[PDB]
Amino acid sequence: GTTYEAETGTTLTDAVVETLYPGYTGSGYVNFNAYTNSAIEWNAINNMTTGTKNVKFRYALESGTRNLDIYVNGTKVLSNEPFTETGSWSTWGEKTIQVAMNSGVNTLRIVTTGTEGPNMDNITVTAS
Ligand SMILES: [Ca+2]
Ligand SMILES: [Ca+2]
Repeated sequence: GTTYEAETGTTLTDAVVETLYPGYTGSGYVNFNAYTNSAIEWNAINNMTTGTKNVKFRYALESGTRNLDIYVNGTKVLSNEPFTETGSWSTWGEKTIQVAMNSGVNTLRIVTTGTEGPNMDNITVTAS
């Protein structure tokens, strides 16, 4: 698998890099600021093969469920995917989705749709 930090190699839309809550990997995590249309886009996810991939998000969410649209290569492939609470802003949980990606370089973008977002540490991409 390959781990891609949320805070580096990404384009942020109404979302900022923060370090307030400890336990993140790399240099920080991404805090989504807007309830709708905050986004993190990974511009350079690089895969060995075309097929189903496990994308495992490491994130924190004190309480409640926050839903995100998920796009792969500009196309929306998940609609309001639920991210459930970890219990505390310094409890970093994991959520794994299964999505199709191509071999070579891909984009992945996650977007708030009404419930804002979890604080997003990183993703790890492995072949399913
Ligand atoms: Ca936020
Ligand atoms: Ca991070």
